[PDB]
Amino acid sequence: SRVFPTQRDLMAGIVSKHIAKNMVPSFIMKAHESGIIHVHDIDYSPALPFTNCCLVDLKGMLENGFKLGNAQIETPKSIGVATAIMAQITAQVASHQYGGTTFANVDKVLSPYVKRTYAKHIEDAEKWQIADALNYAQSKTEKDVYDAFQAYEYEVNTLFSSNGQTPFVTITFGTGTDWTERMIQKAILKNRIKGLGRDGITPIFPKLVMFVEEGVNLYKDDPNYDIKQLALECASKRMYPDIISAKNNKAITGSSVPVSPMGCRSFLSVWKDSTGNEILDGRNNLGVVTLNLPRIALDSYIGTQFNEQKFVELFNERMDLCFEALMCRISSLKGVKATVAPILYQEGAFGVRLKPDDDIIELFKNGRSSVSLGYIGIHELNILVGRDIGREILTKMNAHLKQWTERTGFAFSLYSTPAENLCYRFCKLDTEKYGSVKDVTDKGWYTNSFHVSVEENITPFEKISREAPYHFIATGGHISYVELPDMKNNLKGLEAVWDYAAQHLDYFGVNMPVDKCFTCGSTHEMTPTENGFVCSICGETDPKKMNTIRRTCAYLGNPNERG
Amino acid sequence: SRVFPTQRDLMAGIVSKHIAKNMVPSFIMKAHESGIIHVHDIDYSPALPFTNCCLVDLKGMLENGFKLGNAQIETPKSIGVATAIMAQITAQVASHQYGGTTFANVDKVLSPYVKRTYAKHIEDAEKWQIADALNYAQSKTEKDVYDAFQAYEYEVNTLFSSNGQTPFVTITFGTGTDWTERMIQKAILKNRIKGLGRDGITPIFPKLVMFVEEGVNLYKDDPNYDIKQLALECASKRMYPDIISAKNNKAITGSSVPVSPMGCRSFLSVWKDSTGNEILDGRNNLGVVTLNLPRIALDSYIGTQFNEQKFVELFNERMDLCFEALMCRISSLKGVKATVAPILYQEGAFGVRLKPDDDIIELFKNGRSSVSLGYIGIHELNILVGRDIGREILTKMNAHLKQWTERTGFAFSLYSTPAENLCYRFCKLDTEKYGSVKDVTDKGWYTNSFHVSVEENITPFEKISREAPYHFIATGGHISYVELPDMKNNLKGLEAVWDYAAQHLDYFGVNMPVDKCFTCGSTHEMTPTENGFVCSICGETDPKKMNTIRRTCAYLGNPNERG
Ligand SMILES: Nc1ncnc2c1ncn2[C@H]1C[C@H](O)[C@@H](COP(=O)(O)OP(=O)(O)OP(=O)(O)O)O1
Ligand SMILES: Nc1ncnc2c1ncn2[C@H]1C[C@H](O)[C@@H](COP(=O)(O)OP(=O)(O)OP(=O)(O)O)O1
Ligand SMILES: [Fe+2]
Ligand SMILES: [Fe+2]
Ligand SMILES: [Mg+2]
Ligand SMILES: [Mg+2]
Repeated sequence: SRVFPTQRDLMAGIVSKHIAKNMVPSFIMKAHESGIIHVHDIDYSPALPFTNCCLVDLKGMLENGFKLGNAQIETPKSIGVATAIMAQITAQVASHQYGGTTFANVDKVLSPYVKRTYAKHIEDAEKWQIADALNYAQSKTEKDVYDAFQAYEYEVNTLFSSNGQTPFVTITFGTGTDWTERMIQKAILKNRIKGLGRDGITPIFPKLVMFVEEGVNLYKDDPNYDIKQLALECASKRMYPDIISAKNNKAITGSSVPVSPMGCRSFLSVWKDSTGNEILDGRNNLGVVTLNLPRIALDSYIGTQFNEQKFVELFNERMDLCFEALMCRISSLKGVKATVAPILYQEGAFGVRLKPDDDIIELFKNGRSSVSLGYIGIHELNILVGRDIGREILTKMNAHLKQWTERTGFAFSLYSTPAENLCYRFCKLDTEKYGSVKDVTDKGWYTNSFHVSVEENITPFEKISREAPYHFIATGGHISYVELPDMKNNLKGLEAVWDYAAQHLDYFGVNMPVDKCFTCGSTHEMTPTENGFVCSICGETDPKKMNTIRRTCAYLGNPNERG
Repeated sequence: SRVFPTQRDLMAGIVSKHIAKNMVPSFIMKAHESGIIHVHDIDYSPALPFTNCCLVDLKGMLENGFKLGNAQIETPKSIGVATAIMAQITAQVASHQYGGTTFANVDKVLSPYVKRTYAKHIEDAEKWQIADALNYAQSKTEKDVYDAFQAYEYEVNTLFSSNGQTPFVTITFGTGTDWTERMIQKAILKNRIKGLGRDGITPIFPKLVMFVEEGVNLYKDDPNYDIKQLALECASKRMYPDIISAKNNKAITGSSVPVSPMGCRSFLSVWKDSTGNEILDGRNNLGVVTLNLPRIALDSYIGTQFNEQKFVELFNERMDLCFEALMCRISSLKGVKATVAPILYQEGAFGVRLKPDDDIIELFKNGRSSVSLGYIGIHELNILVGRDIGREILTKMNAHLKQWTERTGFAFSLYSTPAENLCYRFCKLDTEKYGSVKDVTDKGWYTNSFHVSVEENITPFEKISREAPYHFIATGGHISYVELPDMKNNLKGLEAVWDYAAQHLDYFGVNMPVDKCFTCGSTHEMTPTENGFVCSICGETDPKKMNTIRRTCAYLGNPNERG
């Protein structure tokens, strides 16, 4: 935060909010200022025409050529070089949009390049007359690939985005059986288990999402079932990888192939080009405006009594407000040329190649890009109205969303905002007006989207069952977590929730304690002190002598830096 | 320029100049505003405590460990990984200072890591029972190293600094004979000749400076004389590498080892630590304030007549002004903690490891860091005063500089400002007051530092001879160029100027036409049109179908983007 690149970003942030204050209609800013809604990234958009997140079309760029910076890159002739260009792209893309960036199916996209490192090695055992032909190659290739993903793993943690930060990047895999594809998968997983750096700590990025599917990943007999096992190990030691149910995913998205989340959890919906092809990679999201659901209910109290009709009034009113807010920023996009971000619009990233002087707004119309109507705190809302209305209000929302899509041509969808930050702001702005409302603003924060309350006491299986239906309503983005104790040696139980989840819902992640004592090397849950974590079996307390990760909200982090 | 990262940098720039307007004493800003002096980087410093340029202590970082971003890196066990960490460091450092960044003697620093790629390969020909032991290794290692520097070459052109730009980076080599050291040298050189990207164009960065020295690089019998030959080829095809006379360099700097330039041409002077060791790597420069020499003379005209005494008055007056300006920004550095730029002050970069809460100002005191008093236009000055006073005014300047050093403890030195940009601004600000003064402001720009006028008509040998003495007066930074026609096949003549130069001066570069037609593949000087370059032997004119580089001022660039 005192670091230079950050100071600089901050400057551009202050200037941006200032310009926003002037571009955004007074009534929308007012609502944002007071917590009715929340216009995300007001420190980037609409001051400059940034977009949000995306699925980089890596196959397109690496396949054909592309210019990156000053280099007109050619197709990689080796695996290591591809995961380099990828780490470089990760950085450039992170610097031309204010949202997460995702490389979907690296196992399948990067496969060709393993097949080249192999070719190269076979032609080498054959040049130097080596005993084992097919055996040299295997080995060398297995290594080249581990190193290649160890490079990526590190480069994502050493390369900075223009705002002076590590790229928020997501890598997905799992639907590949070819030997090269399987090789990348174990490559990614072994590296993560290994840990980042000298002390093999749990990296916070890149996120790892593995698709699990019947006949590939989840049954004792399926081909990559061994991979599932390494995956369970990995997750029990570093949280990631999260898993996505290929079955429910396809069903919910409408795509014939599993849809990877752009960033944390923004899902695209199936879309086709002029020639009728389902396009996934290269597509993106235009932004997010989150609706403070609790605040709708609170604002519609008469005295200390909830008034149902008042709710129906403000709801419809705030629904329109949100549409006006989203449409505001989308319009700011008119006139903007491709000159604004070459790797996105001119070279491969967004899946097309626009001329410099082309408008960028057309590339997003008619459903290619998605737009987010975010919500939060279904729990506190229920408490305020007196009954679970979650499944249904979210549904009254898709209804509006559908009308919007039809009137504007933009593909709007229900997004369950991660709100690592918003969970506090809204509560705080609401507390400012309503004081400490029991069970609502009292705890200090709101529960994520449709998640069960933490303070509730259910069974992992019961929790996923209570949430699963939402994975089908809030299609724009969604995820479910369940808390388990150390599972390092109980992978069967861990695999039991994964299995149950992969059946009933879509995007799933299980977060359990992942700690490491540097002095004593204890992979056991440190016990919390009124002053941090303490090593049970070595008494270690100095924070610098340990790595303590916990996914308290959306990302992982050391909970000893917050209070 | 419409590109996002740049828009953002711009915002932070406007905010920074604004804050400077408030921090910098009115009289200094006034002088800057009017062209008497020129406070460089007012868009970074003093708004934030940035520093200028430096020699990264890569040996220190790679040797011991170091944290970069989130990764606690360990010593490279392979050559490719070292030139990766280097490309990553290049980026991080470029993002914590507003000046060039240099990696001195990559041949010697990176040597160990070639010796490891070799070890690894020998142990492999020995594991797979390969025919040629020492021969497999050689080959594999020779390749690993070419690839390693081809990665660096590219990564410097694809990685961005926080301001949305390719790092201004300099790589030096040449004083190494070990086989590994020689290997890096040819590695660097072959890659450059190869060209950047699909169309093998002349990269603009990283700059290449090779030290040439008797008994190593420049005589038919010396060991790396073959390298000199590849070097001459390289330079004739891509401008770089520039050369530095190890003999005169040591002499001028006082260092026992050739001193590499921080950035374009900022030379350090020999300095020692508490234990009496000459330290080079890790040292840096605090900044630059350039004095408009011509403007001193013009301002000291009485009517249309130059008045000598008036000159002596303003000169002494402006000399003090410059000192007050430099001291201004240096003071802004008091209080600043190491938390401001970890890779520089906490991890290896600046050669020491400060605690977070340590002040950074102490690290620069008592001569470790240099400070720049820049000057420009010795030619126009001569014309205004009526006689060459260059060698001597620069000398009256070192005198002041020496007093400053003694009063402040900071190591001030005469810097011959590159002024790729300033060469026009000063002239323009002066023209604003004196109209079009014959031979001075009339041409539109001022001649760099002590360089002979372009419009003059001398012999390469005569030009270097007229400049050489300045390489010994303006010790803070200096360089000489000479213009030659295509030399692609005349390396002996090219080597003749290099040889003559390496004898009489210090930092040398020869710029000749380096063009390439993409449609016809003609490495011949395109002939200039009132509308760009035209291919002689293929008539090609479309700019996109060619790469036309020319070092018109300090950097190389396509002269078809300016007018
Ligand atoms: N491509 C990379 N970019 C940045 N840091 C890297 C990269 N690859 C590895 N590192 C980090 C991790 C460790 O601190 C150290 C490892 O170097 P190195 O041992 O060469 O890696 P490696 O695992 O590919 O090789 P090996 O298996 O030979 O040890 O550098
Ligand atoms: N480390 C790197 N980072 C970014 N781009 C790179 C890197 N290495 C090479 N490139 C670019 C240059 C070309 O457009 C293309 C070359 O890929 P590749 O052919 O694998 O390089 P190479 O020269 O190391 O291998 P080879 O000798 O096998 O061709 O990618
Ligand atoms: Fe411990
Ligand atoms: Fe041509
Ligand atoms: Mg190649
Ligand atoms: Mg290693």
